[PDB]
Amino acid sequence: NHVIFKKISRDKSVTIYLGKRDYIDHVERVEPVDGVVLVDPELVKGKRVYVSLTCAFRYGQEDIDVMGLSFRRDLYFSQVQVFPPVGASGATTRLQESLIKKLGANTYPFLLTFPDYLPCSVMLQPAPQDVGKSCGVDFEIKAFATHSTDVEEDKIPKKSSVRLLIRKVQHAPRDMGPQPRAEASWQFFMSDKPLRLAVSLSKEIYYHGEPIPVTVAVTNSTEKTVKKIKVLVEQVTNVVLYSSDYYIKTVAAEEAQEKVPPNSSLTKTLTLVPLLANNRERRGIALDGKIKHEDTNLASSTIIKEGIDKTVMGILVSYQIKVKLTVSGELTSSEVATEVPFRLMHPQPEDDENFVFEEFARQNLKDAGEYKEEKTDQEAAMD
Amino acid sequence: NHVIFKKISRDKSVTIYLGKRDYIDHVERVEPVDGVVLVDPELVKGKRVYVSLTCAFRYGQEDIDVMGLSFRRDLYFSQVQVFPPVGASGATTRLQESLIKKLGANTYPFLLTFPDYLPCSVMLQPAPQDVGKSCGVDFEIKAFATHSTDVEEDKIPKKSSVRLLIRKVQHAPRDMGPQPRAEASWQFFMSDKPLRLAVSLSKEIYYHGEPIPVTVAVTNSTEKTVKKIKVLVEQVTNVVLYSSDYYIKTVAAEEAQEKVPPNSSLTKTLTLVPLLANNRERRGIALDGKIKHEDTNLASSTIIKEGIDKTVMGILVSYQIKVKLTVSGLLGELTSSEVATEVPFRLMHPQPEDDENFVFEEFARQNLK
Amino acid sequence: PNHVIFKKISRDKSVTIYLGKRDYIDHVERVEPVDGVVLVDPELVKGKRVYVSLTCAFRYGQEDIDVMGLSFRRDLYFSQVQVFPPVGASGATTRLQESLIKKLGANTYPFLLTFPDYLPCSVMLQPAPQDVGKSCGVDFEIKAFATHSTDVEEDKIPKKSSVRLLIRKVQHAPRDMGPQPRAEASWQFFMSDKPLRLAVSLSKEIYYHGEPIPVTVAVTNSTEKTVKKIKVLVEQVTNVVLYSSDYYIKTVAAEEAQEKVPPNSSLTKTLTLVPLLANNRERRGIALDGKIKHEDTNLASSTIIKEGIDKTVMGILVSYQIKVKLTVSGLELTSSEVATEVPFRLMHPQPEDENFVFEEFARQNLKDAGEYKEEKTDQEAAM
Amino acid sequence: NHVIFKKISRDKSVTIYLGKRDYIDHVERVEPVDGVVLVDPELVKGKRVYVSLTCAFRYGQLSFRRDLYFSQVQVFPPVGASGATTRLQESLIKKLGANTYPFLLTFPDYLPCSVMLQPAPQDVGKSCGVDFEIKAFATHSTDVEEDKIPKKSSVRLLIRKVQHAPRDMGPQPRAEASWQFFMSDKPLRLAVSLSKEIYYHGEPIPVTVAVTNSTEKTVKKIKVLVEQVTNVVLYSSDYYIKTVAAEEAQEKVPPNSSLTKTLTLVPLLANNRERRGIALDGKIKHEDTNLASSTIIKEGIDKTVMGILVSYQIKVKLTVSGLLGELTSSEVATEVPFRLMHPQPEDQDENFVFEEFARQNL
Repeated sequence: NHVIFKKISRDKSVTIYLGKRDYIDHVERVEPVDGVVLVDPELVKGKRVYVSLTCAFRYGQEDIDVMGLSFRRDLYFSQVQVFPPVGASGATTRLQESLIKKLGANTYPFLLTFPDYLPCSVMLQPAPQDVGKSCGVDFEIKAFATHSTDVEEDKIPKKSSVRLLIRKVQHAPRDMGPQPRAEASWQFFMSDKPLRLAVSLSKEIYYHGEPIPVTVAVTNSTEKTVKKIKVLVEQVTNVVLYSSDYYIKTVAAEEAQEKVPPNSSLTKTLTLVPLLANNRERRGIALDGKIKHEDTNLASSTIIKEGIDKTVMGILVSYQIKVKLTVSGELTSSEVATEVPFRLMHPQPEDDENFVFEEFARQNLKDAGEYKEEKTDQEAAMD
Repeated sequence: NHVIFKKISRDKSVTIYLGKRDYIDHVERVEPVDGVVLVDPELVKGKRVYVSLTCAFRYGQEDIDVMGLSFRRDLYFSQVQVFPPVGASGATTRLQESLIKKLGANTYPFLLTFPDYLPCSVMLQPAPQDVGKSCGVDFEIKAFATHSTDVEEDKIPKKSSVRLLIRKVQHAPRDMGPQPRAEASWQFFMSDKPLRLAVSLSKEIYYHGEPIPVTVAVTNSTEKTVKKIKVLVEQVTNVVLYSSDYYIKTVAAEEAQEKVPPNSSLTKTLTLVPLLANNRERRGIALDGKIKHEDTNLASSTIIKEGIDKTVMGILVSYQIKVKLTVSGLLGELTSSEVATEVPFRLMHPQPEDDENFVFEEFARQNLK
Repeated sequence: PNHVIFKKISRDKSVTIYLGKRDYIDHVERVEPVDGVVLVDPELVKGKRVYVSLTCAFRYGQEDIDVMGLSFRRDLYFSQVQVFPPVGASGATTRLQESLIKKLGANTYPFLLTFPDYLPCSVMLQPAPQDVGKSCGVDFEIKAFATHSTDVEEDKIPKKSSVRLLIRKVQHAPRDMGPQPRAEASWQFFMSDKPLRLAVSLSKEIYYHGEPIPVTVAVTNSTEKTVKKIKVLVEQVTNVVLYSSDYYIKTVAAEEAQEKVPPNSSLTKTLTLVPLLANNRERRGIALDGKIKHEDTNLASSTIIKEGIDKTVMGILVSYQIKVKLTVSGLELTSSEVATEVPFRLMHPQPEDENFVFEEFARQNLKDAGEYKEEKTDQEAAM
Repeated sequence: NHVIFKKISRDKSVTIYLGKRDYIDHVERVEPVDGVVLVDPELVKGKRVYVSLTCAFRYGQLSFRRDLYFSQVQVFPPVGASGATTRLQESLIKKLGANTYPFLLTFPDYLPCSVMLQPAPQDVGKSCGVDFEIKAFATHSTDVEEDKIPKKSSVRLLIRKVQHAPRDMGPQPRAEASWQFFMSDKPLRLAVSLSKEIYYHGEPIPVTVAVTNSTEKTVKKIKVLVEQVTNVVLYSSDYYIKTVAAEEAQEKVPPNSSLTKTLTLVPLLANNRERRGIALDGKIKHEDTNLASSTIIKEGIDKTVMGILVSYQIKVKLTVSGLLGELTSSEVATEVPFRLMHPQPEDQDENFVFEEFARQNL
């Protein structure tokens, strides 16, 4: 059976049906949003129904007696008319054809395509120790009814509308070349004797939930002892619209038992799996969704297209392996550190249906840690 | 002259006298309810007379005491005995002492205090297009007689009782929050330029009937014209017991005559006065009383005390200034959203200040005309 | 008739530097090179090398009491020639060098350091109390210094054997510009659907420091409202574009008429403004071409970005605009203010198309500079 | 036993006794000078004996003197009660007998602490200092036209006013610096922290250094100095910056790597063979002489009446491969201020041992 996600307008006049909550960006192209709108023909007499796709970067959170301060930048806007029908969305998909057969004669198709110049779903709420405000890139599918005179007077009533926050999720391209090992080495001279650190990953692209085998090779020709080896996956977040906020957070860690004594060498392989489920604390890190939602993951690596200014991605997300070595003194000791970049995203994608309808409303997590509840949807009693 | 509000029981046995219909909550403290009960000593022979103060949230019906009411939650209950006389039977307040002198020997004082954890008078009856039901927080002063039977069942006849629906009205505290200020900017799709809106209010607390000067600064760096600047006072109502009803309603609105052309800025002050008398439709909005009553106003902002669960307020009322900008060729072309920002403020009654001659009057509130 | 030559001696008297000017002209097409000489005491430079460097650097940050120390430096250009022993590093001579060598004798060696085309001009500011942002600037340092055999190897080039001059790179207009359009704009402010028309026009686009700017203002009032007040300002806009995105906008000239434009009437008025540092006691919070304490210091010229140069390597962007504010009567205990900008450029005039007097390279202090934070004392102390 | 410092006038008529050579300034207040004067009653018949406290700045071998404070009390003939203020005075009067008179001279809050320097050969600038003189002297009159102050009837002690720490200290010193070298896309980042804002003379200073080298160049050397900065602010604007401690890390920082390291420095006069050209709290020849403590300027007091400003800073210098001569002619360095002073102070008839005031030579 195919799970179809539905949401009804407060006034029951407009219901939107979608095939998925999450649309795949696989670099080469992005999955379009094909769905249908069921109208109550009594409540849309003399009305037009449209569906818009909006991608917007936003910045700012409501604080108690702190100056209200928000920024919004629309990165994409598109709109088709769905009722009365005029085939604005062009030729149909199989999904639309089947949904129209299953739902009956008041069901009209819409298709909204994504262009190639957009980021994927990225948002964060700051942790207490972070300066910077809540920011994110939202993707809104909105079905709404207008009257003759309603667009003229900036009154498109909220009770006749229904908005879905879909995710644009980063998957790896269906064709990519075979994978170079991601490796580097450093020589740290200490009294002109080298401490050599090599760090090697099996490959450059890992999938969310995939173990990352980090091989660490310490050749210690110095008089000093490596007392401690820490290996982290760090997420680096650069906000590149409105405010140049910087976050760097550990999303996986192993701190080895190993010492490397003078005039000796040690090779060690640690497996790390960078996962949002690794910390109770879901604030201060780039997510692909809300802290409170169960289906929310770490944000994928930003993929900037040739000729696209990085600033229109809104939030840059990158991942790195950090290796920190604690080297003995005496009476106090030094730490050297190095990074190896890698990219984290979802796997390569794949190549008359029976339908089960379900609320487009993501399940909450039992335990999300501390978060700030955002502004409640203002689609309440407004007349 | 001091106006004293009286109501007599159907059976004439019990009369309650109150100094006011409305008791002041000024955050720091709440005015107690000091009054007296006049008994007919013939009709209360062998009887006990009490006065109760009840605060209750109700949902589904207009009063707390209605047949098959969907939901009642008691927020506070207190009761004192007035007859037979308790101890000294002496007055606590000057008002009681004077009323007892004016009314004679069958007059007994009562004092019922309010605690600090209660909401103020809030109720709404829905408008036709609203889905939720009537709900409210009522404050009942009830004087009633009990008597014994031979079968060991005490009786509280309705004919020996008298109930007054008093208001608990929110007056301002000693202090207020910082000057409310909001800054919002939008970059439209295919624009390189921001539309900037700054909003400030003169202060954080306004009084019912007080003009709110909303100062608006539009910096329009875009190619587009701001065709309209609308300033609203929105009342936000959250029912937080029984049913999660949500109302946002315009209780005042002003449309600037000025447009803001491309590559220009406009600073302007619009004055709004959120008032129940402004709104033909008195349903679908949080009031401090019944629609039919003349003395009824907009509900004051809820003030939640530290450590008190918001749910025992029953109905949360807040106010905000909404400034909405209509931008030429935007809606339908480059967005399907509003261009708007909100600034919270609080609306309540003024701060309070720091042998009398009596005129008696039926407690019943005057109807509107 | 005399040429004034600027000299400075090293603390140890081993090296003296002579320059033709304190200020070198950027006229967009080309930049005046720095031609001077170094007089050495041949006793004190026995077995030594003497070099002269030209450094252009953007710097950010000021010394604050109990506030975390936080500095950024970016070198935008570095060049160095050897001046002693002579090797003709600076190439063939100028007339000035030849004459100075004749006047000063046999221990006098020439240097020539050229400027490239991709640099900003002298721009710096110290913030005013109400400004957030720290001290920042673009400095041009000419430094003559002596090294021993082993001195560059060990990062010890002794300060007592060195001498640094902070020269200015001053923006002049180019010699042969095409004829100039008027800088003009007009706005229609609808008020109850009746137009208030404001036209603002300058005689040309480029004005010289000290040149009167004739601002013509034309108010056509077809509204029911009265223009109560007209303010005309020259505003300096400063954008820091390295390290921190600081923003300054300051009035550097102003005329406010009380004289009114009633309903159904129109008024043209021509005001002269002269944007000058001399207009305010307060020299902080504005882009200068030099230190607050120095008398020869002026307002910074308009930044001139060359095609294909990233604006960020200019360090501090300085622009000028005419601001017109109209106070328009309302319905009322207050009225509305509309404001508009017309950009123009401010720089020094086009350039023109010996007997020597020596003088300390040390700019004269101003009698009254207002409040400033004195910078860290020059580092020419007993080391 | 309590060591009491004494000095007798040439003519043996006046002996001054002090509890200490060094009086504590702990910012909140300054220890008063409580002592006694023993007179030979035969040699002071018809005479008056006074004790003065003088603070003066001097410059030259005298090129310039500026008096910063003067106070004087009468000790003989006895003033009023003639009773002790302090337990020390009361006990000294009991131990020394009936010709012993107490004096108390207070310090105000607006004075510097003991600071002086003699220049090194490489320095221009002359000897200068702030001296504190306790002087007991006799006046007398053989003739109505004048009183006379014979030098043979006087005795002067050069006391130190030593800076001890207050109740509080500033926030943890931290500096961050970054450099983009000409033609490098990539920053060299240096973070420096100290454990705290006030260190005591002889106390190890742990300087934590974090070098983030995102450049293609190697940091070949990390040098950490304690620099003493001296500004003479009366008569002549002499400026001294001198290294009073230095430590060179063994570690290089290669391209595209970071190193966090703590170097421990102890700024001490005993580190420097050369004791000239640096602000001391006393004479070079004296054993008890230390580095001058940080000047502490009080709100509302003009820094010029401190005479000599002394400050301390940590300098961290990074030597970068293929830089000096090729891409810069400048040093790569940052500074972190801190304050250096003596520890916070603490809060049956005592047993006394008398000793010549004169400080022991090295």
